[PDB]
Amino acid sequence: EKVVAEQQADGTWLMDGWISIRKASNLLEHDLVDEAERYSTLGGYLLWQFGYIPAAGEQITVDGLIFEIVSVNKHNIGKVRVHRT
Amino acid sequence: EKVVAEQQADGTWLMDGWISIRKASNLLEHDLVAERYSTLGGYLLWQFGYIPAAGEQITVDGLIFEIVSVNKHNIGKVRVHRT
Repeated sequence: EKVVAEQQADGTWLMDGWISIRKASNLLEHDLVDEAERYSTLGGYLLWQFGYIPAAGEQITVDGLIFEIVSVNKHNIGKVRVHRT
Repeated sequence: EKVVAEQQADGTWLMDGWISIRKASNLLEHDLVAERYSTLGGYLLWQFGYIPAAGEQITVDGLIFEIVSVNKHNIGKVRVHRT
């Protein structure tokens, strides 16, 4: 009954950390999926990218996508902003 | 200065999550050597597949890793023993 992913008019996405990495990849039109299945959700993917629990504002750029941490909770990354470039 | 790894007489290790996976691998005599510059805390995040809670454990390759604490930035202290 709740929102996992939303896209603004300007094309930016706000996505929940528990979205599957395949769904994130599909929506962002970029294959983020690990061959060896080390991560399964967008939050898991980012935790793997950082190798620690990031703060708000930290970002990773992957193949021209910027992933900005918006919130983090006790069990996963929370809200992630994603935009190109 | 601050202690990154401690062993007890019964063979169990208490390690900081920031400890390198290289050092952990060496101390535990187990090839966890993860992406190699990885840390123990980073390794355990992807083993669990979420940020775990105090008292959770996971068994990987004949080693039991128990989360003792977790802070804002990484897994805090980890307790490791065999089998």
